[PDB]
Amino acid sequence: MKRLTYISKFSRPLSGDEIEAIGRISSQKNQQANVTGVLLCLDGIFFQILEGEAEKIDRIYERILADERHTDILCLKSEVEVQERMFPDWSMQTINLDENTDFLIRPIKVLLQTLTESHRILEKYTQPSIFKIISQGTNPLNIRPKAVEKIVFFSDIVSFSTFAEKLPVEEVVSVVNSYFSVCTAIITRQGGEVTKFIGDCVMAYFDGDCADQAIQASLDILMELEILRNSAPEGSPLRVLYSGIGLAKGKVIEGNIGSELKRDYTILGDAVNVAARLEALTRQLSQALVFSSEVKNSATKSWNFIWLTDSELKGKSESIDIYSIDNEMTRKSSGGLEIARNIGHYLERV
Amino acid sequence: MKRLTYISKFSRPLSGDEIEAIGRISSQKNQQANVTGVLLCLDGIFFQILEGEAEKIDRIYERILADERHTDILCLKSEVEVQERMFPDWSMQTINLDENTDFLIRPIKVLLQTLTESHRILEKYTQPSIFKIISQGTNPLNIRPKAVEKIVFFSDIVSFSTFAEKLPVEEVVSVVNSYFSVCTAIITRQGGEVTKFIGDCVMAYFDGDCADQAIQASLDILMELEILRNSAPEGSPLRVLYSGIGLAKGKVIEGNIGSELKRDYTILGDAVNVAARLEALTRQLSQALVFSSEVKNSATKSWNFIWLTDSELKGKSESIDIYSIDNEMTRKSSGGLEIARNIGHYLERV
Ligand SMILES: Cc1cc2nc3c(=O)[nH]c(=O)nc-3n(C[C@H](O)[C@H](O)[C@H](O)COP(=O)(O)O)c2cc1C
Ligand SMILES: Cc1cc2nc3c(=O)[nH]c(=O)nc-3n(C[C@H](O)[C@H](O)[C@H](O)COP(=O)(O)O)c2cc1C
Repeated sequence: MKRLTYISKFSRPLSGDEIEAIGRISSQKNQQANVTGVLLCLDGIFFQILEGEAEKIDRIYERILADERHTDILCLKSEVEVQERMFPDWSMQTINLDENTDFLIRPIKVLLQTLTESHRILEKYTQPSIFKIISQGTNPLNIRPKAVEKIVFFSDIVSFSTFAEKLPVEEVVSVVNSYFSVCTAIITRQGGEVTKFIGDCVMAYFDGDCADQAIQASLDILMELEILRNSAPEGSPLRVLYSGIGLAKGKVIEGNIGSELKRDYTILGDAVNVAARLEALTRQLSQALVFSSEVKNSATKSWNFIWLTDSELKGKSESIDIYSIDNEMTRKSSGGLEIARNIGHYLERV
Repeated sequence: MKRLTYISKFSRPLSGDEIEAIGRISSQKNQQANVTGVLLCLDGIFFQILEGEAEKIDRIYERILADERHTDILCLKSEVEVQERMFPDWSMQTINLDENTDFLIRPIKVLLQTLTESHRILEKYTQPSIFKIISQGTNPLNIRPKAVEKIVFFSDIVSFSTFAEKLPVEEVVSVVNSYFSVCTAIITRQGGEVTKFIGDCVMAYFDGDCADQAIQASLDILMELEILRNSAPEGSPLRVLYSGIGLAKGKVIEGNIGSELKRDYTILGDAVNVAARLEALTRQLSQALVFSSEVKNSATKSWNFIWLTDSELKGKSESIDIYSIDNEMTRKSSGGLEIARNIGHYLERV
């Protein structure tokens, strides 16, 4: 069996009437599916626990997920090896704690609410990989480190120091956050994971066999930034926001890395260094996207690869052959590196 | 008034008897101080809410903090402008939910527990700065970005690539985590903040007027690693664990930086780049600790500064004068960079 626990926020106000109706109808379909559980509500927050066959639960939650009456849906716990149910008598019991006024339920009310709003704060500071792991039914703290092949992605803002010199601090942060939101959205939809931000740089990774997705994500980021630049208001700093991107492939260690009190679930490896160093060369090479021979050969799609150079760095005392893709978008983005060499004037008249 | 909410874990088993005794005696002192609230317990977890004068509350919580019967104490919320109390009739009401068996309290029990263990997971993945901010009575998500002077700290493991090449993945992660735990402990006690790990590198910062603390932290890290090396088992990879450290000083932006769904509270600025580039030069300069002219002059203590070189990088088209400190510990640590050039043999026979 599978028991699932999630929380969510009302998309819009709901009345006790509407709440019960959701419950009453939940209880119905749940009876029909031998799934049981409890649904609570407290000041515009839903808490629900469901249990039943993995097959069934997954489909219910697929509908619950697509329901527009709540949002910010977060699975706190997925137990995918349950052999006994916790709420056998309740197909779907509803407990509206707002309406409740009981002696002991009152202090617990103020507790749940404080606990929930604190959890919601921590969520905003938490790697996306962690919640994914949790929803796969795994406690991320118990994952042991492993060697794995990854494609590593590194990208940063071209001439970022000029932004930081010229703009008000609120503007600088707005620009970086816009950049990060664009990269993160595209990378995530393409099956990758954004694992760290450092300065104005994004570090991300894809499964080792997913070079075509790494490359497509990268091209989509360039395309999206192009839309963002040419759609931005007159005088906006966004009109001169350009990216450089570097991709590398290698065996890295994945796992919980950090101090006692603070860890990240992330990767450690030479491919990370190589990706970052490739990305640094975007300027010298006048190419907005640059990647290693290994990424190129590992890709299966018929991209228009162009060989750029043979270069060195580090370490293994070896020269690495460096590629890009030749198309209208990469040419426009690569011309963008030139444009971004002199944006100080533009930026200081905002 | 000030209302405080925290959670904590039993250090060791406590009985309902012991729990009530804590309550009964809490209620007493709380009556004597016009402070009110509620204390709940549920499967080895304490939840407490206290309210009263900031003066009083802070001292109670100072004792609660120093009490060995619970641990992992975490303030979820501090409201430092309260004008009305939530539990006027209760100097300290105790609600043992373990003992409770009420109809509605049961599903709420399983909820609190799930919510709490999920929060505890997120805590391990959360920057230390966030909890500090929360305990200062501030929602970190509402902090606006600001320009501030900081001393930036950057450090990494010397010849880390050799560790990763030669050791089992569990060993590699153990070594990095030991390193990170040493740096984090010392930096935090010296008033600094560890804000990011990237690869085997630590990035941290101190208030702009705290150069002497940045420098002392750095020297303490070197000393601690020396203890760690010479105390390590025979054949241990820890025996050849050495660090390089770079410090820079500058105006940076502090604030919430990231994508929509994932941000860090951290800093953005040229001083970050300079610190990282100084640290990279530790190898070339054969000095384990290197810092900028600005850090040197900003320090007030009578350190034994040694001038090292005049070097360049980036950007502002300027040469920066680079310093270290000459004493037995930095000499031993700097010889350590040489030792660490050839640890492949040692490491592969573990
Ligand atoms: C808080 C909340 C809890 C819900 N719980 C359930 C549930 O337990 N089971 C269920 O089938 N639908 C539940 N739903 C609603 C589903 O998203 C969806 O409306 C319904 O299951 C689909 O019905 P259909 O057969 O018309 O597609 C819930 C909705 C909300 C807002
Ligand atoms: C869960 C828990 C809750 C506590 N709550 C209070 C409290 O509300 N007020 C208080 O004075 N001490 C509280 N204490 C205990 C204090 O840490 C400490 O034992 C006591 O306040 C100091 O008493 P003293 O005057 O002998 O130093 C609590 C301890 C625990 C474990």
